[PDB]
Amino acid sequence: PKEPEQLRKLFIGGLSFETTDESLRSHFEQWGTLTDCVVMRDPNTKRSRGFGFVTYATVEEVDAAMNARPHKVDGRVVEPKRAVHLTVKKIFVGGIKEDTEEHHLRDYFEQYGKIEVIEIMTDRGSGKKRGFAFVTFDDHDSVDKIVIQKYHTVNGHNCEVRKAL
Ligand SMILES: Cn1cc(C(N)=O)c(C(F)F)n1
Repeated sequence: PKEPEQLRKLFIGGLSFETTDESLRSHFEQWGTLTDCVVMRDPNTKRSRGFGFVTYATVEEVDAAMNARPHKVDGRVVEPKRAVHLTVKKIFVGGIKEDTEEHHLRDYFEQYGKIEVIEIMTDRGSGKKRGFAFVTFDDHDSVDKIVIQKYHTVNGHNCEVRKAL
């Protein structure tokens, strides 16, 4: 069956006020089938609110659109984000215990995005591993993909992953 619609939507901020449902659709249809595409407008003036949303038929199409950023739509670089926004580039990874190392976290998380920092947390007094880590990516979409998954398995551990700061 189909992925939930919420996970197939992209909120597009920073639109040109000249962008229309039709021009937004013509642009974003390059990366997949769009089941919905709307520019938000003022109810009285019909002047654009400068943002809108598109709904793809599949999550893989959302991924393709995000991987094709930056998007210049009607002459303006826009800001697409997956639907709920707390936009951050860093995650907390908990439940990794004492045997999880940098390469375990890198080999898994590098498939969500480009990693800039991996910080495996150690005890200030003893140096022993505390069983959690932070991963910083170059871009927020990695984190957005990560936190919507129900499960993360790293080094055989069932991990708790959340947005950090
Ligand atoms: C400066 N900066 C870059 C990003 C990004 N590419 O994802 C963010 C975050 F807020 F979305 N901040």
